[PDB]
Amino acid sequence: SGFRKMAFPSGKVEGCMVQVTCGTTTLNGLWLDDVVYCPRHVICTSEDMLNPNYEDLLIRKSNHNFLVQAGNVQLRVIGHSMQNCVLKLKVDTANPKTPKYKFVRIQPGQTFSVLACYNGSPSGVYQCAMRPNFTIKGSFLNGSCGSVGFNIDYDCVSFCYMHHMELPTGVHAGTDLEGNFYGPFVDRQTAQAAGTDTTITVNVLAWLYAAVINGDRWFLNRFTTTLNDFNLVAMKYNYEPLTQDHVDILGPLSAQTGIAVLDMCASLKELLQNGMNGRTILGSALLEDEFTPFDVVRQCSGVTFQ
Amino acid sequence: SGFRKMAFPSGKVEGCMVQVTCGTTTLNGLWLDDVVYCPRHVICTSEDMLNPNYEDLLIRKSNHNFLVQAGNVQLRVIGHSMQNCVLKLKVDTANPKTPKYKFVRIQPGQTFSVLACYNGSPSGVYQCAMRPNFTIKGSFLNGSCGSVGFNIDYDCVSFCYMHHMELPTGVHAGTDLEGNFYGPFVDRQTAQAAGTDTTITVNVLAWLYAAVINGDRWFLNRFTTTLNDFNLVAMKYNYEPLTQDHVDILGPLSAQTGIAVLDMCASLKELLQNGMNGRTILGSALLEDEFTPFDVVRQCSGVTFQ
Ligand SMILES: *C(=N)[C@H](C[C@@H]1CCNC1=O)NC(=O)[C@H](CC1CCCCC1)NC(=O)[C@@H](NC(=O)C(F)(F)F)[C@@H](C)OC(C)(C)C
Ligand SMILES: *C(=N)[C@H](C[C@@H]1CCNC1=O)NC(=O)[C@H](CC1CCCCC1)NC(=O)[C@@H](NC(=O)C(F)(F)F)[C@@H](C)OC(C)(C)C
Repeated sequence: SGFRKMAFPSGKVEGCMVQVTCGTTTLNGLWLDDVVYCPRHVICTSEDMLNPNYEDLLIRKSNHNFLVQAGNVQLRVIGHSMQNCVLKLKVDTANPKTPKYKFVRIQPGQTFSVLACYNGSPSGVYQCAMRPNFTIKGSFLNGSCGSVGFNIDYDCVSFCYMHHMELPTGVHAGTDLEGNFYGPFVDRQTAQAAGTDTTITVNVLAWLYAAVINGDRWFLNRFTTTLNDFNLVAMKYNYEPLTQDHVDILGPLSAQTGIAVLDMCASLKELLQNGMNGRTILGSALLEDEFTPFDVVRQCSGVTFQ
Repeated sequence: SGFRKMAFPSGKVEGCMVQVTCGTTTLNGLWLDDVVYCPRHVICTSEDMLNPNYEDLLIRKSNHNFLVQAGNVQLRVIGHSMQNCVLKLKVDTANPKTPKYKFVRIQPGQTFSVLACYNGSPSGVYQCAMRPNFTIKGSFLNGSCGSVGFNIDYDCVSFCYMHHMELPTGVHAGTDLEGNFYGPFVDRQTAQAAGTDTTITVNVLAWLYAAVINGDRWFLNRFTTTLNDFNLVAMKYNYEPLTQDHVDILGPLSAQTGIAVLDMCASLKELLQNGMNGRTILGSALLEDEFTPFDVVRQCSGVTFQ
């Protein structure tokens, strides 16, 4: 019993974190086999930030311009390449602590775990969602760039995020591990805003199922509703539409609790309409949307990793 | 910017987790040097749970009754000992992934990180506080016993918690790593309840400082109040008294924000009196108390580990 924003154990990822230094700019890199991934804006200078041309910036670099620490050990870069917005620095040493790993590009709504790092040294680990506006409500200070987000699946680290920038609204923007930004953001210091965010409806539903699994049951009703009619209420309250594919993902949870999916939809409808009346679901006074149906099942059933 | 329930990276602790099996009972153990710590109720049987006498239960065991997996590798117990409520199983192999480590017994109010484990395999990592009633609002399923809680301080893992049991109210009880329960709980399957909990006042204050550091500032006032008068309002709302020693710990934060400690006390007083008016502090619709002043400074300043 109990329900926490639970992050994957971060050991597999801690042993891949390294410092990368070009000129006056120090940020984090990720070390897999004999390659170090980091945000390409490490090659920028204080005056190269307004509209940087990374292609000319990078033709002008030689390998020894890249200082890479793995701890107190000094790695040697033997070649560099740019893939979208990430630097791939081929180094002479293969990381022996490389886990089995994949690069995945995740859909808005999925969650991942973030290992926040500074100078190649992990600081902390927390759980994030990729918001519908392809930003993340993260916790990131100066020098946090290059920290990654990831999921673990038995033994494989699916890296899904690298951190690049903080937006004026305080949310965060970055890329998959092939350097494509999530969302329409660019690695330029120009005006960019986050864009209207919505609530991840299917996750709110999965969290309400977690509640039923953990003993809260006050928010239910004998009402039901159609999918069409549910979406009409959702969009008013700035929720994402719920698809039939969402309903199907929420199947196992529906069946474990005996609450039909369109029934939990009627519960949420009433919750959005009437509020929580100053009660709390799972110790939360807000409808929580950063838990996927996978997450709920991982936590309320007890899935491990090797 | 941003503020998350941030757990310490758990790599150092993942490499200490092991499975421990006596008879029909499998639970987690912690492996430091050549010793495996686990809850002593692993030697219990289904009928030995009402008022177990662990001394007679343990004189009757021989070493080979203890099956210890470190992964797919099978450890050999060469001796056993009971220290309070924990088994110390001396094994023939020293754990090579033993970090520098301390056992500390923490005061209510401190927080730690929990690595939830099943069959010796870590499942997830989240951040807990030791509540004033010496329970923890954790997330724990069957077989989670032996999972530890811990803090990291540069390179040293200060283990502070082992998990033993879930209480009827769904909160969790366990011990320090020398086997003394936090609180008045015993490892017996008899009636025990959690006891009235209070809110960790100094932490609520430190979180409000985190808010000021991260841009929220709506909850302040030109009011001030005396310590005496603040405690009078606190105890009404079931908050802990705030001591002068609390005020001093909150010094660095006071000085980083220029909000006198007794001024943030006047802010909280008004917040407890008038509510939040359906606003949110740091994305939270509740006064959050599971962040120590240390935590806020770690996260809003960026402290790392090696
Ligand atoms: C990298 N380590 C760092 C991480 C930032 C710093 C504080 N919190 C973070 O998440 N990233 C940057 O500082 C980054 C610099 C880089 C320069 C070349 C172009 C690509 C980005 N920039 C930012 O995060 C800034 N934001 C923007 O410029 C944006 F366009 F609005 F996104 C950031 C410094 O600006 C404020 C002050 C946070 C609004
Ligand atoms: C150990 N792996 C396990 C972890 C529990 C199971 C589910 N969530 C957890 O945190 N611990 C126990 O099941 C433990 C068994 C042990 C037996 C000998 C005496 C010491 C404890 N017992 C409990 O957590 C039970 N609680 C109690 O008996 C208590 F006295 F109220 F604390 C638990 C199984 O009881 C309910 C059903 C959770 C109320």
